[PDB]
Amino acid sequence: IVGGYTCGANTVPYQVSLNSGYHFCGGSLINSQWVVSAAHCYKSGIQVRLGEDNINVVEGNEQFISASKSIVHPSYNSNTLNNDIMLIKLKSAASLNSRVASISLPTSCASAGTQCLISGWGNTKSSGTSYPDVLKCLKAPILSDSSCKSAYPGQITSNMFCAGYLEGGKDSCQGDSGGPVVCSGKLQGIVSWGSGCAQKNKPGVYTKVCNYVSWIKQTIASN
Ligand SMILES: *C(=O)c1ccc(NC(=N)N)cc1
Ligand SMILES: [Ca+2]
Repeated sequence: IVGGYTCGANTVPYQVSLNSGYHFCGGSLINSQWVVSAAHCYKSGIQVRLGEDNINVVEGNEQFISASKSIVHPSYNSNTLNNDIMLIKLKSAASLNSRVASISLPTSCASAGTQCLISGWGNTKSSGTSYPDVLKCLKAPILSDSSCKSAYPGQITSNMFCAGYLEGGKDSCQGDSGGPVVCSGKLQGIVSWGSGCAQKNKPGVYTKVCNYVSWIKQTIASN
C-alpha cells in the first residue's frame, strides 16, 4: 500500500497473509474454513496466516493453517486477468474471535463513489521498494466504470472495477494482491492489478466479487 496508514494490530480481522516460506499475497477469510484471494496468487504449498500484524514477529494472536485445496476460478485468464479469483480451503477451521473474523460476501454490487478499505503488506513505494512488516490500510473510493475504462482502454471487463485516485499517490501495490477491498462491511473487491503503483491516471483494478457470490457459495457447499 502506497500512501496509506498503519492499520493497527488486528483491526482488519479478516485479512490473511498467504505464506510459502514468505509472505506473497493477501487474502480474505470468508468463513472459518475458506479464504478468497486472487487466482494470480495461486501456487502449491500455501500456509494461511490469520491474526497477523507484524508478519516477521510472533505477537500472540496468530493462527497458521495449511491449505488443503485451492480452486482457481474456472474461467480465469492469466493474460487478461479476467476472473482473477480463487478459493483456498484450510485443513482445519480457524478459531474465530475478535481478532480473527470472517468478512461477509456482498448481497449487492457496490457503486462508484462508495468508500472502501484496502489493506495489505505490499510495497509502500511508487518508485523503488520498501516492504512493511505491519499491515497497511488505505481508504479509497470506487471509480466510475467510465473513468476506469478511460484509464485502461481495452482492458476492463465486467468483472473488474477501479478504485483509488486518478491523481496517483495512494494505491495498492505488489504484495497486496489477493487481499481485500471492503465497503460497508462487505468484501466487494480483491486486489488484482494495475500499471505500476500510485501512478497518475493508473488506479488499482480490483476483481468484482459480487459477480462471484453464486460460484463461491456453490463451490463451498460441495468441497
Ligand atoms: C498485486 O500485487 C497488485 C495489484 C495492483 C497493483 N497496481 C496498482 N494498484 N496500481 C500492483 C500489484
Ligand atoms: Ca506475527
